Amino acid sequence: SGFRKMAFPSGKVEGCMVQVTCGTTTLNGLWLDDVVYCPRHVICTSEDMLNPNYEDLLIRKSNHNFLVQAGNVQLRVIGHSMQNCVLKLKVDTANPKTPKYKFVRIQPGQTFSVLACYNGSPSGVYQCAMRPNFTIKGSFLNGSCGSVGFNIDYDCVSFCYMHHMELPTGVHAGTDLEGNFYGPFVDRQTAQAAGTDTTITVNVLAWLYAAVINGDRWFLNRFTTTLNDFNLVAMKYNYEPLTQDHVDILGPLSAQTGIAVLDMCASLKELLQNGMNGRTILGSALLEDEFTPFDVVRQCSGVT
Amino acid sequence: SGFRKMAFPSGKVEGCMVQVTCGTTTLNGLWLDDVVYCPRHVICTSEDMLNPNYEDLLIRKSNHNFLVQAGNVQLRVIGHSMQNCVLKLKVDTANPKTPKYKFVRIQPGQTFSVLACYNGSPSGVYQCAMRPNFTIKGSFLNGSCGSVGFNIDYDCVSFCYMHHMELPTGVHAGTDLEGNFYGPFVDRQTAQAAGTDTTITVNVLAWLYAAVINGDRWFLNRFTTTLNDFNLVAMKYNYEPLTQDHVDILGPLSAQTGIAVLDMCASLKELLQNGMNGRTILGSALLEDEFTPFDVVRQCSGVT
Ligand SMILES: Cc1ccncc1NC(=O)C1(c2cccc(Cl)c2)CC1
Ligand SMILES: Cc1ccncc1NC(=O)C1(c2cccc(Cl)c2)CC1
Repeated sequence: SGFRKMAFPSGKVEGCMVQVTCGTTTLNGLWLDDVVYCPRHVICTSEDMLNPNYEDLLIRKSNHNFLVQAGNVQLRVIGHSMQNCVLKLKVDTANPKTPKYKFVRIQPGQTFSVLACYNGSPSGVYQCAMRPNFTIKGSFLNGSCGSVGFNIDYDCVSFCYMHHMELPTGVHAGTDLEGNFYGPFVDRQTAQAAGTDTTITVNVLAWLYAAVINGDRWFLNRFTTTLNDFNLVAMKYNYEPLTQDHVDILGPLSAQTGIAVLDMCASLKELLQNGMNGRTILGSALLEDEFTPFDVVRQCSGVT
Repeated sequence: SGFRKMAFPSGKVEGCMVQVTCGTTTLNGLWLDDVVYCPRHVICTSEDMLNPNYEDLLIRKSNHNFLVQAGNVQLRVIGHSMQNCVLKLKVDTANPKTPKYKFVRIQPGQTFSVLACYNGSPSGVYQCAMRPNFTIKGSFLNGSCGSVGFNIDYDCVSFCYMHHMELPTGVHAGTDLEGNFYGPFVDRQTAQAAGTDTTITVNVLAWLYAAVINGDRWFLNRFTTTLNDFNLVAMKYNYEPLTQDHVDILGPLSAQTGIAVLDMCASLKELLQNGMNGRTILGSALLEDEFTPFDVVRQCSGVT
């Protein structure tokens, strides 16, 4: 039936995007109820970004300095406050398009959709994973700050990410919706170390199960392994160590395919040690890790 | 800044999806104005699909046999007609969420977003290309028929695809919104030949320009080629022959990067003849062809 890097339908989030302008700077905001959320660096100029004192910069700002526009209508700002690295602008009107929502802080290795926006207008949607080093490999340009990451369960949107910064390496950093950065990052124009990244082992295994379900079975072999033997291979190839918690999460996929998790680990071990020999798996020439076991179950069952 | 396989924001299309049921069969429909569009095979049972006489099957059906539901509200069907492989159900209510739209028949090699749906409810969104052989490599299960492909320009949705069928090979076939199949396919449960597919050369080149813009430059070399010399390599590797029309379309990317199109062809020639030697380009270990030159310009400039 096929397998694609699928994002959630973005409609519920599109109806929340607004443009926030403070003096010279314009970025995106998320309008939920009567609050607009945006990166606090909207109050900076390029000269400030080198080492900003956000508290002092925000003191020079009043409610009337924040211009919030939803499509073409201007919102009236009646309160402003800084929570960690986000600003919360109280407006006099609740968003009539506010979906059922939650703010969640996702774990590294989990996936989410990003609705990239410019001037409060959506441009596109893509699926990605929060890397084990708390960076994301997105697609963002100047003006995209304030774009958010989310998951959708039934009718409830769980916002997990707000885009803030591009590291000098081209990878992306941002916060949860409480303004706490994922990783060691600070909202400052300084060179910042992103830790060593690893491949999300449980996600690669989940994707190997997706491949078997969709017919790509060439990599299945006559071997098995143990968690300890497999983890010696995972360490050499910079893969996250596999735990029984990971094996347990792969249980639904093992029950459906009839392939024991450690037998799939032995396929992955051989792929790590021998490569793909010029072959592909689900249209990829590398081991894909941005699909969780839940994503595989969801896509392979047709959950809406 | 990064480069991702980005889909259009699906909100405008989500508001058009409905569930259509005819007797035992349920699939998705697209509600635009007072017409609901869906695959005509909604009128078949499994016994009919082997060799259906759609004209005769549709004669046994009246307006009241088509159950159309938009979320939780029932639409009143007042007319029904078959146009090629699609049914058009006239309803007594115009969709209040109908966006500015057009029906377009896209060309092979062009890209579009798919909003996969089940029971009239969206599950996800992904970007894909209409293959040169008029198939699409999507992600669809039973119940996904009627899901549509589209492009968005400013505020206008151009619907180009309606999903109808999975070939025994696992690839997908469907129609334009006038119900004309792309390719030689017929809506019948018979083994059907999809032609030999080729790699979309102009899209690979566009993606190589996207890689240079985003820093991946290892593949650039000290060589050049000619259209005729390059096309001898394209034929051997099952790539579409490059024409001056393709070179002309790559003009904006050549002007921005300062790399002449034939110099980029020489990089592609060497990649075809030598492989990637275990290296990657924009996170891929293979040559990607599902990004048009327009897609690259759009993503790299931030068009909303
Ligand atoms: C230009 C760009 C591209 C992609 N994503 C984001 C950006 N923007 C940035 O990085 C900016 C910045 C600078 C330093 C630290 C922080 Cl928190 C933010 C706004 C200028
Ligand atoms: C089951 C499925 C999976 C993915 N995409 C689509 C489907 N559905 C089909 O192919 C069906 C069919 C059969 C033969 C010809 C035609 Cl036009 C349609 C409905 C049963």
